[PDB]
Amino acid sequence: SPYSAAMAEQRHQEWLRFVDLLKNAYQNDLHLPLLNLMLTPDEREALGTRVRIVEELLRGEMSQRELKNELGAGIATITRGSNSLKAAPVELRQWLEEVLLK
Amino acid sequence: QSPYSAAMAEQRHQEWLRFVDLLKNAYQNDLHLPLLNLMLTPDEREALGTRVRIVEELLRGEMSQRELKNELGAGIATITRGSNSLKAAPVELRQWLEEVLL
Ligand SMILES: O=C(O)CCc1c[nH]c2ccccc12
Ligand SMILES: O=C(O)CCc1c[nH]c2ccccc12
Repeated sequence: SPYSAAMAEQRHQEWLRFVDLLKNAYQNDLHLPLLNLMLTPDEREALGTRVRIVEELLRGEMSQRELKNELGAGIATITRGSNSLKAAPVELRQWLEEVLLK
Repeated sequence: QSPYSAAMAEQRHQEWLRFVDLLKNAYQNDLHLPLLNLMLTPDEREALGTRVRIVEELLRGEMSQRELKNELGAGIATITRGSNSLKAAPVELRQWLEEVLL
């Protein structure tokens, strides 16, 4: 079954292999061509927009509807971003607030 | 406001490079795994794990179309797009991938 625990374990090891591959691509200065190979153009654009969503949610000045109109993202996308930021570990959120809100 | 413009193409490039730099620092701070969990949906993370195996098998050249669809669940359209991306990749990236993946 595709929802089995053994399949979730295979997906996890495949994901960690990508993370390690990307880790060493940065060390070899090959991260830009590898990300161009592994991601579609729309996936790269979404990642850039999601950084802005994280920044504005952390800042708390703009409303979610306001966020939707400046970036062209739906309300559902904004809400899923807020869900993900809420579930993020404290150590990550603390670092993001120092980087994106300086 | 229209996404098809030289001004918006420049904005998309800066937003992408900002995520690239953010992820580079996360690797150096060992926050890459929670950052990637924050910025990607689980189905996107699963696809990236699968695309590594597609690249591996395309470079190896042994798996056939039925095997690629049976083992990786990748249809003909996905393999074709992955092949297109690999053909566009610079040699230096392809040299390195054949070393670390095989
Ligand atoms: O639209 C989606 O499905 C992606 C939602 C999403 C996941 N992580 C995110 C981080 C910031 C902004 C949005 C998101
Ligand atoms: O649309 C898709 O299915 C993703 C296509 C795609 C981009 N880079 C890839 C690398 C390996 C395999 C597939 C891909």
